[PDB]
Amino acid sequence: DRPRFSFSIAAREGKARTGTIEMKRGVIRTPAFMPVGTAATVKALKPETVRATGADIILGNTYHLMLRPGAERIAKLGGLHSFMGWDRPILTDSGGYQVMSLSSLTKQSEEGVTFKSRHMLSPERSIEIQHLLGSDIVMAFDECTPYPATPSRAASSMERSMRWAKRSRDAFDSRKEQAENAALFGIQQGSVFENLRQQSADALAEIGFDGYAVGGLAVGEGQDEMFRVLDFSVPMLPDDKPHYLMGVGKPDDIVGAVERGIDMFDCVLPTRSGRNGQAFTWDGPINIRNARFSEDLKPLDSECHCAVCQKWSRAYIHHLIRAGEILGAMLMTEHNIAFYQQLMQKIRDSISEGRFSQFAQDFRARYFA
Amino acid sequence: DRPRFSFSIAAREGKARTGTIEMKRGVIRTPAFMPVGTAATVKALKPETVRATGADIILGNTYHLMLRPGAERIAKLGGLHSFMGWDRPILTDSGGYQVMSLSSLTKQSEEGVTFKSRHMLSPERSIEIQHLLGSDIVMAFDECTPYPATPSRAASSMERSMRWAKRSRDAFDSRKEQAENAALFGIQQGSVFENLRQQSADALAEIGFDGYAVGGLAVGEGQDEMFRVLDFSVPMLPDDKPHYLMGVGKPDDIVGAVERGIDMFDCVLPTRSGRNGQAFTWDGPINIRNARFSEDLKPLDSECHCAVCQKWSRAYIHHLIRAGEILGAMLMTEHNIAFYQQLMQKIRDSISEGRFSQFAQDFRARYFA
Ligand SMILES: CNc1nc2c(CC[C@H]3O[C@@H](OC)[C@H](OC)[C@@H]3O)c3nc(N)[nH]c(=O)c3cc2[nH]1
Ligand SMILES: CNc1nc2c(CC[C@H]3O[C@@H](OC)[C@H](OC)[C@@H]3O)c3nc(N)[nH]c(=O)c3cc2[nH]1
Ligand SMILES: [Cl-]
Ligand SMILES: [Cl-]
Ligand SMILES: [Zn+2]
Ligand SMILES: [Zn+2]
Repeated sequence: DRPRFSFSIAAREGKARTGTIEMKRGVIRTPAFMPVGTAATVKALKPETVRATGADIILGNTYHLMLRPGAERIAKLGGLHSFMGWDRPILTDSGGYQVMSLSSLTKQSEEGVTFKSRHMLSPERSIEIQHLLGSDIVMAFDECTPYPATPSRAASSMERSMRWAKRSRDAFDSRKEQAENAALFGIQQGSVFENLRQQSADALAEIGFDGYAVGGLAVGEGQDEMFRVLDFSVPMLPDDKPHYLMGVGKPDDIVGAVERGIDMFDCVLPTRSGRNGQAFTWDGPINIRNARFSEDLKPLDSECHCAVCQKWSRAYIHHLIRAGEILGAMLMTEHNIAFYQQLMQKIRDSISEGRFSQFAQDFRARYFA
Repeated sequence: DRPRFSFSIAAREGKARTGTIEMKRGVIRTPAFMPVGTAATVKALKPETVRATGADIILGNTYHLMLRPGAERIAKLGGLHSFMGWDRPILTDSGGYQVMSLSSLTKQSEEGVTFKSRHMLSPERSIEIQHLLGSDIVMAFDECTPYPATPSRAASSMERSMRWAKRSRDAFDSRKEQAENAALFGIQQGSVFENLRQQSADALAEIGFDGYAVGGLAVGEGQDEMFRVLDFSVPMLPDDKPHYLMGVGKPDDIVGAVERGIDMFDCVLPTRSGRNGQAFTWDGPINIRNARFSEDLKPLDSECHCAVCQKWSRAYIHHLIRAGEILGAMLMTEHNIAFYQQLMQKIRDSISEGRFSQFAQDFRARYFA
């Protein structure tokens, strides 16, 4: 039977790695893209469809599920896996992003954050909620530092997050069933500052985690800056554990982040922008609502192996999205998630074969032609 | 290979019949429920899912498709079947209901109806649009008489519909490809008046059609009145051709209509009310949004064989619908359409076995308990 947690690296090329995370509920192939299913659903897809696209793991969110339908309620109903019908690993974010994104609803202190009906999150309560959900990969309760941030404020925020990381570790470890069956990831903060990123990495490594997320990016800094920060930040993390870049991203963001040592990704882009009419293709994104697609009999993408591209035309999907039809959202979402998984597969295969740098070059040349 | 059209009756019980319609694109088991797919989609379902529920045929609509995406456009793209990915029979309504339901947009004359951007429908143009869509069962262009109607106005409307029925027949017959590959149904009108229903039936039988719809019902008259009209109206139609009750209906409406000799049904109830939170069960409809379902682990219906009832709880679907999640619409719709198909299967089997009257009694006793 599978272990609680084992990360193995099978092949490398430069800073890029490919391998597997084995967990009780399944194997996760890395680099991995994790579809976002915040409210106990990957929007517009049955779990079987999410799996058919190639996803090994999906995300839920402590903050949203705490509010609706409720963490205790989900536990009473048998846990998130049973509730939504996904039996493979689930990673749950801790609420630390919402501490920032919904800060106007908040009162913050060293103890935690109260959101206003009032709901409280703290390292202890966040870890408890993730336990009640039956999360496989539990995220430490952090604060995603706003961008831009002054060095003083970035330091204060990071320091608090590191104290919260230790509290998260201790809360997780004290709950035997959780400690024995789930994994815990720490989240590096420090904004765009190398010295703070180093202090954060050192603090997290001293505490010790099963994996390490790069937090505080994909918050408006832009790709050049994000890549600059990754250049120095990822090498600070333990090499032998997974590296998870939270919130990233566009296909080219993912490719460049893998080149910089990232193993795991989540983003709402394929799902949300799919519902909005944006389809990803190897020749770049298209907006299916555009009149130029009204009589286009080609599939969304000419090479894509997904069920949508096997069966339906751009013209039909154009009609559905223009008409506000639910099937339009379903088809766009399935295609985009499948596209993302095919990207990850090509990345994994190219690293395995020692031709990832060539893949990255070819990918960019065509995607941005 | 299958004929253009052949209706065979395999078994009877009282006025009820069960059998098959064979057409080039497939066999339709009768009594049949036909899911409504007005805008080239059965809302929230892939065609494969519609088929998996047991549907043999679906409906499209001349009026809606003429407006968006356009009839000529669909023809250019290869026809409605290819466009939406449903390769089995499709019945298209003619626009005659919209003549009534959207009458404020209209200017009516003996030639046809113009809807106001202006779009025209006439017997000739309606039949042409249905050809462009590649419809298998083409409906005559009629007017659904408003309810209530005075005897004078009901007569005038019916008489015009009968003149339009002859024009529909001639338009269909003059188009060789359509005449050789599709079927044409006439629509009986006459409101709630026996003498007018008789005149209409006689006129339609004289013209001759492949099947006969009972039009002008399910327009607010209520079940007692609808059944009273069916009692005398259905026997007026040719016995050896299918009888199609347009727009019906709730499960008990369907059962009573089959008892009165109806072979085919369409209704938006399972799809539309499903999206609104109403689930059909053998113990009557439930509204899944009700707080009583928030922690109910049972499936929507205790006996239902559908994929939704095999996998997900009332509690989960309650959460999805409350949250406005697309998957909620998908799951409710699949279940309701599957329920309707299971109802039709039970009806067909019970007639075949000579126990339909007992089935109707048992069904009602439990559904209305
Ligand atoms: C978009 N860029 C981005 N996402 C980020 C997320 C996930 C948000 C999470 O919130 C929900 O979406 C709103 C999703 O929850 C499943 C998502 O994974 C982060 N989470 C934490 N805990 N800390 C961070 O520093 C952080 C930074 C991010 N940057
Ligand atoms: C609900 N009761 C009801 N429906 C009816 C329909 C279908 C409406 C059609 O319009 C679209 O839905 C709005 C659907 O189109 C596929 C539906 O089948 C009718 N169609 C014609 N041609 N003539 C009638 O006398 C008539 C009467 C009806 N009573
Ligand atoms: Cl999303
Ligand atoms: Cl509908
Ligand atoms: Zn595709
Ligand atoms: Zn069901």
